[PDB]
Amino acid sequence: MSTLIEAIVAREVLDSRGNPTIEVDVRLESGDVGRAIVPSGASTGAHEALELRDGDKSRYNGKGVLKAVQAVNEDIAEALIGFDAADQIALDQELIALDGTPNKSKLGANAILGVSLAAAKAAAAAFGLPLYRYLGGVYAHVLPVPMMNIMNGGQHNSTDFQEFMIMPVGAESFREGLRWGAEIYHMLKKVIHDRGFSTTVGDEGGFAPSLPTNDAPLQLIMEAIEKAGYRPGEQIVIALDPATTEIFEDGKYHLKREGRSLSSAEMVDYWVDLVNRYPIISLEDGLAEDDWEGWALLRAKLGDRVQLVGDDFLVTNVQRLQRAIEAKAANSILIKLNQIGSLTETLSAIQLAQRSGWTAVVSHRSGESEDVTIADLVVATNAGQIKTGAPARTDRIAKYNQLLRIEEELGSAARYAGRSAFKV
Amino acid sequence: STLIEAIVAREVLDSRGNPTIEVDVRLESGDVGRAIVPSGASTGAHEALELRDGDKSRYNGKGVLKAVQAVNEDIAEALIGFDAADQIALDQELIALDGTPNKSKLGANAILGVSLAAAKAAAAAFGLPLYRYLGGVYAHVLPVPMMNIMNGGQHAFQEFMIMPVGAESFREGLRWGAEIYHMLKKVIHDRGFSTTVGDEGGFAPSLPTNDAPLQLIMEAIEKAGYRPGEQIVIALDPATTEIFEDGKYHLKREGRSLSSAEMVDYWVDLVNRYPIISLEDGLAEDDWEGWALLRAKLGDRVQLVGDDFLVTNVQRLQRAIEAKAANSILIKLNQIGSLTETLSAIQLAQRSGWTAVVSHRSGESEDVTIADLVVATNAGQIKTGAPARTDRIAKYNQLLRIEEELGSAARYAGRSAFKV
Ligand SMILES: [Mg+2]
Ligand SMILES: [Mg+2]
Ligand SMILES: [Mg+2]
Ligand SMILES: [Mg+2]
Repeated sequence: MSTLIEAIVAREVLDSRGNPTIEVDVRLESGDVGRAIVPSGASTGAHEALELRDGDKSRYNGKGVLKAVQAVNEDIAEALIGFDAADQIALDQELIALDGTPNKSKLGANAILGVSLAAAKAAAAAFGLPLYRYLGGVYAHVLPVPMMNIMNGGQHNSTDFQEFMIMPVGAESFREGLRWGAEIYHMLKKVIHDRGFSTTVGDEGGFAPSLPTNDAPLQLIMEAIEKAGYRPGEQIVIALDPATTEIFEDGKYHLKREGRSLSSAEMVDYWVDLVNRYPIISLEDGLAEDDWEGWALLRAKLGDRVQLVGDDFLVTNVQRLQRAIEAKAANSILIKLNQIGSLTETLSAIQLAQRSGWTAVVSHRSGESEDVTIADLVVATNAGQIKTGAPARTDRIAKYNQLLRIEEELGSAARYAGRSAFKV
Repeated sequence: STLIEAIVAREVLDSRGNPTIEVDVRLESGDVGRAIVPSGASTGAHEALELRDGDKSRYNGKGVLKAVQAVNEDIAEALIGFDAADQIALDQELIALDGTPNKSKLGANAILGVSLAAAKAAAAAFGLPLYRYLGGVYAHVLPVPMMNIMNGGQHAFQEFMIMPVGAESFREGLRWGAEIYHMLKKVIHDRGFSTTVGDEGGFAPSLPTNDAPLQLIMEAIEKAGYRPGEQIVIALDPATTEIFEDGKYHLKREGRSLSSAEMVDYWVDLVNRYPIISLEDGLAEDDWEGWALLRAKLGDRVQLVGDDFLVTNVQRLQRAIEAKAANSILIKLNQIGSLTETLSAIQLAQRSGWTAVVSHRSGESEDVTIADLVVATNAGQIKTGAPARTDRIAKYNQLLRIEEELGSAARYAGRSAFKV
C-alpha cells in the first residue's frame, strides 16, 4: 500500500475563535497526505494533556503555537520518517515515548494529536477507505443523536446554568434529526425576539438572553419544540450542561438567580425535581469536579432514568474513568481528543466506558475548526451520541455536513441511534 | 481521463443552518471535485437566481432538493463524457442547458456548484493547486484582507472594517487584524458592554454618535501597537439599505436626511480626518447620478466599491466603467452563477483600471474557493469577514496555505492593492 511516512510538516493556522492552532500534514510514500487541525477551549483541569502555546506576548497575545510547530517539523518528523502510519497504536506509543512526560508537556498534546490524527487520515486515503471505516472497521455504521446547543447561560445577565441542548431521539435518520433541530432552533430565534430579547450566536451558536428564572430557558425550549411541530419526550428530549463546578466555591452550590445554596444532597434534590418536570434525558456535570461522594448519590437517585455525563469531573482521563466506573459515580463520559492527546488513548477511553455499560459522548471544543475527525470518530466507535453545538456556525455545521455525508455513503448499512443511544 | 464520469449533488447546511447544495464531480481519472454553493441575499433581482423548494414542511421552504434533482438528472445526463478541463466550454454548456438569463430554470446554485466542482476535479487531475489551475504561472498575489470588526443595522454606516496594508506578508497582516479584533473586544468591554458576535463577526454595540465607531477602531489600532494610515487603514461599507432614496439619503439617528449631493460631502469630511481608503455602497443601488458625482469628488484618493449598485452584473459594470460611477467592484460568485462569468467580470474591471474585491456571502460554508480565486486572478483584495467564525477562518487559513505553498514566489499586495 506504501503506508511508510515520507514527510511530517506543521503550520500555524487559526481556530474558530481566531486564536492560533496547529495544523499537521503527514505525507506517505504512496503520495497520500493526511491533514489535521487541532482544537482547544474553556478552563479545564484535574490531570489532562497539556497543549504547547508560545508565551510571546508580541505575537497573538502569547497564544502563538510555533514551539509546537517546531516539535513536529523537527523532533517528531525525525523520529517518524520511515515509520508505518497504518500502525496507529505503535505510532501513538512512539509519540508518547518521544515526549517522555505523562501530560505531553515536552512536545505538546496539540503536536502529538496533530500527528496522531494526520497519520490515520494519510493511511485511510492510502487504503482508499473512508475515515470511519479505517478507524472502526466493518461494523462502523451508527449515526449519533446530536446534543444540539440551542440556548446559553453561565458566564461569558445570567443564568446559573451554562448549556441547554435538544436531542432529536425520535427521528428515523441523522438527516431528519438535524432538520428537526434546525427547525426548533429557528423557532426559538422567532420566540426569543417575540418575547422582548436580542438574537446573536455564542461560541457554538446558542442564544444567550437575560432571563428571570432558571426554569425560564426550559419553558422557552419547551415552547420552541411545540411551536415547531415536535412532541417533547417522544420526538425531542433535553440535555443539560449546567457546569456546576463553576458555582461550587468552597462547598455548597450557589444558585444566584434562585437565591439558594445547600450541599450536594440538596443539589441532587434540585435535579430530581427538574427531571420530574421537563423531558431531560441527560445531565452533564450536575455536581462539581471532585465532589465524588455527591456524584455517587446523584447516580443512585437518577442513574436509572437520566444519563449522567462526566466532563470536568473525568477530563477524558483513563485513571479517573476507572475510579468513577468502580465507584458507580456516573454512567456516561464526555470525550475530548485533545484532553487525552492521542487517537489510540481516545479510542481506549471510549472502549473502557462502552464495555462498562457507560455511553461515550464525543465532544467538540470551544475553539474548533474545519477539521471533522469527531464526525468519523463518532461513527467508527458507534458512540451513538455527539455534542457539536448549535446548527449555526460552520465550526459546528461542518461536522453536521460530514455526518450527512457518512450517512449517505453508508446507504442501507446506515443506522440512526435513536432511543437506543441511551441506557434508559 | 479529465472526462466527467459522474455528477452527484446532496443537500447540506450553510453557516446559518439553512439548506445549501454541495456538488461532487468525478472524472475518469478517479479525481473528485466538491463545492458547497451557499447564499447571501442583499437586494433583488441579483441577475442570477438560486432554486429553493418552497415546501414549508421542510426547513420553512428554504430547502434545495429541486436544485439537487436538476444536478443529479438534467446536468448529470448532459455533462457525462464532457472534458472538465474545458472550463469555458462546460460553463457555456450549463448556460445553454438552463436557457434562462437569470439561471432560474436549473438554479444559479446548481450551475455554480457543477461549475466550481468541475474545476476542482480537473485541478486535482493535473495535480495542480486550484489557484494555479485557475490563474496559470503568474498566480501569486496575496490579498490585503477587509476584516470586519464592527456592525450595525440588519442581518444580526453598517459594516466597519480594517485593512493591514503595511504588512510584509498575508501571515503578518492576518495577525495584525486578529490582534486588533481582540484588542477592540476589550475596548468594547472597558467602554461599555453587550458583547456577543453573530452573524457577521464584528459585534454591533449600541453607540451614541456615527463618527464614534471610527474613534473606537482608531483607539484599538493604537492600543494594539499599530500605526494608522501607515500600517492599518479603514474600509467602510455604510450600505444605504435602510438609508433609502426619494426622500434621498435617510440618515438616522442624526436627523440630517437629504440629499444625494450632500451625502457625497459627508464622505469627504470623514476621509479628511480619519484614514478611510475604501467606501462601498456609499450611495443607492440605482442612484447613477450620485455615484458619478462621488467619483469626481474623491475617486483619486478613495476606493469606491459598487456592491448592490452592480450586483456582479457585466452589462451594468460596462455602463459604470463608461459613466465613471466607481473605481472598484465587489465580486460575488453566487451573484453571477458560473466560474467563467466571474473571471470575465474580474478581468473587465481589472483591465479598465478598476479593482476586483472578492467577497463571501452571508450564509457561507467550509467551501474555500474564493481564496484560490482571489490569488488566481491576483485581485489584491478580499472581503471574507472577521477573524472569528470557521465560515470566515477557513478562507484565511487557506490563504496561509497558498502563501506557504508559493514560497519565495508569494507577494502580499499591500499598498499596491490600491490604485488610491
Ligand atoms: Mg467545560
Ligand atoms: Mg461541562
Ligand atoms: Mg448586502
Ligand atoms: Mg454591502
